[PDB]
Amino acid sequence: RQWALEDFEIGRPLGKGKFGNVYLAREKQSKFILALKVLFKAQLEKAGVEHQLRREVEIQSHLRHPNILRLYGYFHDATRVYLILEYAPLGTVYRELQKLSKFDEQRTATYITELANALSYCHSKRVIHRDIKPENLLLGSAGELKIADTLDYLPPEMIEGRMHDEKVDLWSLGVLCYEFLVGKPPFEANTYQETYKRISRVEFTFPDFVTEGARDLISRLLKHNPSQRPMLREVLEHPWITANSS
Ligand SMILES: CC(=O)N[C@H]1CCN(c2c(Cl)cnc3[nH]c(-c4cn(C)nc4C)nc23)C1
Repeated sequence: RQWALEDFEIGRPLGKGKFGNVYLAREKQSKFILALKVLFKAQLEKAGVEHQLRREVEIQSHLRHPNILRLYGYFHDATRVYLILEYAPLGTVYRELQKLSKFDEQRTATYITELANALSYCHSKRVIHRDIKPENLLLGSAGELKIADTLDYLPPEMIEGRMHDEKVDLWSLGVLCYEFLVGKPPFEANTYQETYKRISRVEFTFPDFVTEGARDLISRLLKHNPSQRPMLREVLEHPWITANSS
């Protein structure tokens, strides 16, 4: 049921990332194309993120959803840890955003609709990974979204140190929707300290080209008090979503 690094042909690099790169790979026996994530135990141990990692790993392994990057397996050698992941051929949403500068309401709503589903599944399954950047959002063959696995995407309750629950996801959707439409996250600043202040105060403005249908949803998502954020079902049922989703 386990493996080795001898069973893979390593291709081009896909990203630098965190504690090691990710390579395009191919299982020799089956010719299965996949993404191989490499992480150094030593570099892992220096931040001690070994329990949290393997905890995160074991759970994702059993998760099955179109909008979540499949994890097939894992193993280690001596100096590093290998993750066998679903290969998303169309890259990250962040790059597409970089190329397209910004998204239309059609693509945005469709993305948000895809995400809201995934988080609902993630919530029901009682799994939590709270923070979602476009850097960790991947695209499938059909252009479908893929969730894989930093202050700008954190909710006020998290940076303040207060308690938090499933409502922090709603915040993320709000930040992403805005960024998708504008090309910049709402609370972007040239300073960590300034971003912090703006998240805690919820200081943001809409560019003129943003429709009041989108302003509404975003405004209702980016509430400081988590209790006043809508349920996920409400997002999917939102008129601006329905009108522009796919
Ligand atoms: C450290 C870490 O998590 N790196 C992750 C980022 C996305 N990533 C991918 C993962 Cl985990 C799986 N498949 C990918 N495909 C791509 C890609 C990027 N471009 C520009 N074109 C393609 C195709 N990236 C991935 C590796």
